[PDB]
Amino acid sequence: EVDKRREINNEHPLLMMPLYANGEEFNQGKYTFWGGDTLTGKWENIPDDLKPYTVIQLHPDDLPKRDGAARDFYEHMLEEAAKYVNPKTGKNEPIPVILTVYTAGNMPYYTSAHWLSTSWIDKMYQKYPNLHGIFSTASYWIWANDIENKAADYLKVSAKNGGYFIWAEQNSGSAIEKAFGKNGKIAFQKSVDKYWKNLIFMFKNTPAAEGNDSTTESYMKGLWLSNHTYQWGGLMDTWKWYETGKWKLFASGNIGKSQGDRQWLTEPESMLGEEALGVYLNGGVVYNFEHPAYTYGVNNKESLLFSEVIKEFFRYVIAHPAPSKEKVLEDTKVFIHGDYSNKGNGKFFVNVNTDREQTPLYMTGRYNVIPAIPGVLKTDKLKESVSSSRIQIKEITSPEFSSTQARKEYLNKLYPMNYEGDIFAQKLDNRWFVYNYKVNENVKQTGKLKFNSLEMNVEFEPHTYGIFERISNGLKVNLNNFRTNKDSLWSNAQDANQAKKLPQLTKKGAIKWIEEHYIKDTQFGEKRVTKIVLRGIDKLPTIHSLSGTNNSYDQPSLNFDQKNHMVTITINSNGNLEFELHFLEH
Ligand SMILES: CC(=O)N[C@@H]1[C@@H](O)[C@H](O[C@@H]2O[C@H](CO)[C@H](O)[C@H](O[C@H]3O[C@H](CO)[C@H](O)[C@H](O)[C@H]3NC(C)=O)[C@H]2O[C@@H]2O[C@@H](C)[C@@H](O)[C@@H](O)[C@@H]2O)[C@@H](CO)O[C@H]1O
Repeated sequence: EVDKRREINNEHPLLMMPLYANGEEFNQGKYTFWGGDTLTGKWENIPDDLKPYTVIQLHPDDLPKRDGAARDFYEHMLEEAAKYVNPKTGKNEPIPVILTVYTAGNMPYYTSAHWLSTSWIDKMYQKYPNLHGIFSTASYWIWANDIENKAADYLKVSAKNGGYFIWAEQNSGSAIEKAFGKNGKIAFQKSVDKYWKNLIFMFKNTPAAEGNDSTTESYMKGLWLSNHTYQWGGLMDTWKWYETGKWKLFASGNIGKSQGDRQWLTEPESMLGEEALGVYLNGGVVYNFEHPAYTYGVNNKESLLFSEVIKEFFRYVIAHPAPSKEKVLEDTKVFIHGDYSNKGNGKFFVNVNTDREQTPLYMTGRYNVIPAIPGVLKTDKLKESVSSSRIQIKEITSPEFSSTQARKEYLNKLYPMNYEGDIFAQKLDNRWFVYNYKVNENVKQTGKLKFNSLEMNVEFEPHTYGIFERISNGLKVNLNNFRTNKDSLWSNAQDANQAKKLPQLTKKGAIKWIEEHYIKDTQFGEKRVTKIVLRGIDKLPTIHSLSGTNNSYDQPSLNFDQKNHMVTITINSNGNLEFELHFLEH
């Protein structure tokens, strides 16, 4: 083994920072990115505490589809990255980079990436110590003839150089199963046997109308636990709103895939944190997002979605490392072996732990994410682990998995009910993680959680998550319900028929909208109410270390009921929020 160029694990998670090449400007002789970020400017803006855990991911987007274009653009940017000087210290501090080398099956009618040879990749790895990895993304919809053969070469060239091959894919058309050899293309399967320690496999939740979120995430977790990948994670994509045909928040009717650039702006900001929790809580450590202009920012400035949700969530997973592989293994009661493509794909988990076919969220944390691997793989390395002796490994074709009812009856016997209420909640150590799982319906949810004898009841509106940690002196609270008002994008349309017919915002139009109406002059959402009730409390709790999104919260209200040893906490806010409550139990 060659020394790894960087660590990627629970203590060293990874936030990929995408920069998409502007092909139109490249034709004019300029080296720029859609949305106006610059490589140096973006890197500089990244908070210093995050720099060790973030990597610039270059993407060739609409560069000319012919030989030389992607090489030219990439070499220019690798040179900029390599030569970077920190203006504070005057020292050359090479910017870490990942190159997108494969996308859309590398078809010459789809991407300039077609003309990036494995030879050239090897050359860049050898020239640039700051090239930490290469990235393949979104070929599920165009599963090219030699995709597995090329993936094998990408993994091997990365291992040769101590870099990572990172592959983001969704299980549409059995993609994950095919990648590992379901249909007889076994080159990547064999490559993985040798080189898995240099592989990161991620979901890509874009094609949301096909409902493969839960099954793909289950595979990513299972591949990791079974040593088919070094780590895992997810690319969470606001374009899911477009794929599923949604429009104005909470509105009636479906507009189909008709208003792309309005649609990728509309997903509630806090809902990205809800999606990301599914990665974190299940031991994933790699995060990436689209659309980049909304999820990260423009013009070397952080979008509010980035500043108030993603940055804060990512800081949380650095401060509180995800459960280790050993820990997740010890917690796993059931491990599925087989092809979800043969068992309804995403439907497998509907009314088990998802509330509908088309969602990136879960309705219960009772089973967390049940890990799986495709039928083509073996569970040999899984069973060899010291930590896997108590797992029931089950074929997906087992009677226990034959129907929705059978799945719950089987799982319920192994995963006890550990909270009450129709809401998402999952517990790790002394922390309850809670969210409202409604996607596009304005419905409050309630749950009853316990820390031993201490009872905590919560009431959450949609697009609200909380993390509640029992500390020696009380409770630490992290709350995020940040959701700005996107109604202006859907102006002039009273119903779905009118919305579908709106003039296209366009890619350039949406970038402009971000600049003029999101980065500044933001239409903030209304403050909304969260209730927390604690029962089993000695005296009126005190509040400490209160902070959150500027101008986004009223002072929390505490109402202590002496006779009933309980407090009702009422919060009115729209943003991220943090505080401690100090109290003793009664
Ligand atoms: C031939 C064809 O139409 N192929 C489609 C894929 O490109 C789709 O992939 C992504 O889908 C999104 C819609 O759900 C969207 O089209 C996205 O590209 C757009 O957004 C990115 C940033 O998020 C860039 O700005 C692109 O320039 C822009 N393109 C357009 C036409 O508006 C697609 O993602 C990009 O392309 C894929 C191939 C990868 O390279 C990604 O990394 C890129 O971000 C796919 C969705 O399921 O559907 C296919 O039909």
